[PDB]
Amino acid sequence: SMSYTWTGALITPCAAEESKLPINALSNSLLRHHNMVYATTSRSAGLRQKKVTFDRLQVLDDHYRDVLKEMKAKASTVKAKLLSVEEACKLTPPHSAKSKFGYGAKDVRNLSSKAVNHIHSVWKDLLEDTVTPIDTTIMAKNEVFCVQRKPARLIVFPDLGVRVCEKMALYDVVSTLPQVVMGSSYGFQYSPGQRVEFLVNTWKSKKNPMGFSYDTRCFDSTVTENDIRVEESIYQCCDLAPEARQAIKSLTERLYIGGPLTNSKGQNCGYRRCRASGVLTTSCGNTLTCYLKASAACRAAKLQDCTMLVNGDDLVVICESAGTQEDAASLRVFTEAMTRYSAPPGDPPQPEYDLELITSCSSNVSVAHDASGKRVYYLTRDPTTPLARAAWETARHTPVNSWLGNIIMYAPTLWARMILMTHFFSILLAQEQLEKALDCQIYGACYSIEPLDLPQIIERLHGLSAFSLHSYSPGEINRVASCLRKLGVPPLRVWRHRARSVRARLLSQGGRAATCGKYLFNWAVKTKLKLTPIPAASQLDLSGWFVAGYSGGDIYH
Ligand SMILES: CC(C)CCn1nc(-c2cccs2)c(O)c(C2=Nc3ccc(NS(C)(=O)=O)cc3S(=O)(=O)C2)c1=O
Repeated sequence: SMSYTWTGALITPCAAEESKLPINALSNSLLRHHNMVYATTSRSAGLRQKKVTFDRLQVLDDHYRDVLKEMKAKASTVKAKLLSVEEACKLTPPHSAKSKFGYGAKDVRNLSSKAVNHIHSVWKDLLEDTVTPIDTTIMAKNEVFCVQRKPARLIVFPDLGVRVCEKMALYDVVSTLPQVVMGSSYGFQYSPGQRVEFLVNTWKSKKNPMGFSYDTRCFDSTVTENDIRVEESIYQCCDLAPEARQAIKSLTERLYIGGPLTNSKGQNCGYRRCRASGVLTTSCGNTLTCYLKASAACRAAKLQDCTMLVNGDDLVVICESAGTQEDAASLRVFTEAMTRYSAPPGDPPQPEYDLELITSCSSNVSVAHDASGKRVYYLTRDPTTPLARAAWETARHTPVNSWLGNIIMYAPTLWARMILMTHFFSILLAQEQLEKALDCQIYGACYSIEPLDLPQIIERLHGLSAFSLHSYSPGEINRVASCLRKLGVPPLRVWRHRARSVRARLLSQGGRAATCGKYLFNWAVKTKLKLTPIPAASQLDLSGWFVAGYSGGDIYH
């Protein structure tokens, strides 16, 4: 069937859109080439519509149904609970889009009677009606990149009340079931370092290792009614409250399977028969579906000891090599299977034999050295997009502070330490806004984070090593430095110089500022300080940062 049918009505915005990098007095200090940097808008929504709209066909064999039976058996060991309206309301982002029924996210958060009462009506409706399609808004995402122009991605989401209801029915399922079903293959269970460890450990268990990333062209659009019903049969495997079963069944039929699409103007834009990107089950659905199709495809392609690491639609396999051109033969059969399963590639998958050159989740393992000289593996990425977005955030205040999220996730990296930390802490200093908590997203979930906690956060996630990394890899150094020349970013010599200022200004304030100055910037000096554990690190509750993924899932921790 066709992933989308369109009526001709446009995908429209709520307000005016900037595609051109906003410029303030702080811009040139970071990036000179403003022409590179752009944001996607509703303007290109037609281009995307062209791309995401295709016919799907599926060829399900025994490998598929065999993998499915295993997955279901594991799933049948999960007991999951209903969240109450109260609990579900507290998982709603303060800034989450308001309801069509006369209330917003903050009404839902402090549990106002208008909000709670409607949500009950929605729930009652879900239990009693299992046929009537649920309305969705379709929108074009505004996202910031560097010239490589990508069209805007699309986002499809149900009304606020339905979203609270999703949490009640499924939050606990989508949080706990993926790890039970897929074990070590589930990626959102890992911090950046734990992901690096699982990869390296897994790479090191192959006699002759081969790995590849599989890029599915428009994953959401490949996902069929079958897949979406297949994944519900997995959900229903759990021990569930009877109202959870009904609600999960109703939500699958009325929402997840598909339904009518409506623009911000209230115009009928058509109909979706594929995965919605703005529902609770998106990340978990994509994860289960990708792991199902991919595990089966390795039985097809007859891959030797195939190990997977799945995060939604992002797939990486590591297996035994059958020789360089037998692998090339192996992957084409894999792709053939994946393609039969309704999941063809965007780019053909190339086999790698250098772990440090496998790109999965936009990232790759690299290597550097700690204080002792000891080789330490860490996760890194191409800083192009991070710095393009940091440029936008230099001039605009936005819902998601990508720089803060990037510093957290990529603290051990050259570019994050030298540029991201140096630029943004300087800005917080200048405004004396070091103490203001900032929203940022990790695995799709929203978090309020105070920048002064960064040292404590970084020690816990990465270890004291991250404050001491040096002698980075030559290909890593080359990539950063080349990205810099491309974006017109100052050379790392200037950043080293700026950082000495920032450190000094931070040390002078004392308190947590000195702590930030001490650990985050010890790299800046030649006469270096000896770094010891911080007391506060034990007191932070990070248990929940890397359990599950919730892209488009309206989650706030
Ligand atoms: C271990 C990690 C460092 C690897 C890179 N990384 N980084 C982040 C960051 C959060 C904040 C700054 S970077 C991050 O939020 C993600 C995420 N990756 C994917 C990938 C693939 C998907 N696929 S989907 C849309 O669910 O079908 C979803 C996500 S996410 O949950 O939105 C977050 C990520 O993969």
